[PDB]
Amino acid sequence: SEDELYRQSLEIISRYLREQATGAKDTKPMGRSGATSRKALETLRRVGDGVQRNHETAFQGMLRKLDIKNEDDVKSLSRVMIHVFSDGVTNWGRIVTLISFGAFVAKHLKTINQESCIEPLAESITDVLVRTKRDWLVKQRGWDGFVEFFHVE
Ligand SMILES: CCc1sc2ncnc(O[C@H](Cc3ccccc3)C(=O)O)c2c1-c1ccc(O)c(Cl)c1C
Repeated sequence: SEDELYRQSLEIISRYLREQATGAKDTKPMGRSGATSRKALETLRRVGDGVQRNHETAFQGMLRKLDIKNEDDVKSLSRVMIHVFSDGVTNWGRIVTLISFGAFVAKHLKTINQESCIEPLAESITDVLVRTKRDWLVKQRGWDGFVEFFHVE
């Protein structure tokens, strides 16, 4: 390990996807750099819930096409996310879209009773994000950049 950006990202994304899936806002110390992580999760809830509601029909359309029923379908989803997300341009708009669609897929995994796929989905989203966009995330100040961009405080 010794990759704080990856650790901080996995924690924010895992927590968001897990609470969207179940409705429960999980309690833990938020590791290192907790204030920023906390503000990032709060922001992600606001903006991510907005994306899912505003683009519900697009998201439902994509989910139907992907035909997700198991961990096998989640691995094939990560390859889709690399082509769609990584080949396209880089900004917080697309990063929130990616994470938001993750949360939408996580809600579906719970309703089809395959909630053991949620934590792997989270890891796969984090890996796509941090592995393909590392130098952009570092230049924008990571999750401090996120919080600053939405002018929250
Ligand atoms: C695997 C699906 C992914 S991962 C990802 N990561 C970042 N952006 C995405 O889409 C946006 C465009 C967008 C903004 C808001 C709602 C839906 C679309 C973009 O490419 O800029 C996507 C998409 C995606 C692409 C095309 C689509 O029709 C749908 Cl429904 C989605 C969910």
